[PDB]
Amino acid sequence: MKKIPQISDAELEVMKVIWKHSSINTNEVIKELSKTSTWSPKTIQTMLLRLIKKGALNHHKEGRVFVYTPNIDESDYIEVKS
DNA sequence: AAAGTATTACAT
DNA sequence: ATGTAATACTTT
Repeated sequence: MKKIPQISDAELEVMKVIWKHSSINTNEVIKELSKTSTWSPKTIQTMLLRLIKKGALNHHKEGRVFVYTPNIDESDYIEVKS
């Protein structure tokens, strides 16, 4: 069992907010990420979109509005030792 | 239509 | 994967 998405500083930071919530919808994601980190609504989206494109996260259009669901669970950033 | 929340593309 | 941008759908 290894890490699928390549984690970084900005990569992990957003995951934390998604994991804080059960899953997350763009308003909760942006609303949180914008207050915590610099990143504007534009800036925020790459960490979501590219991750999804490469398999880190997965989006789903749920009944009301959409939910971004963590496509990773076992890994959830494998911080290797020096 | 406005405001808010969702969705994907382009450039780096 | 990261930063930045554009556009659509949903609810009000």
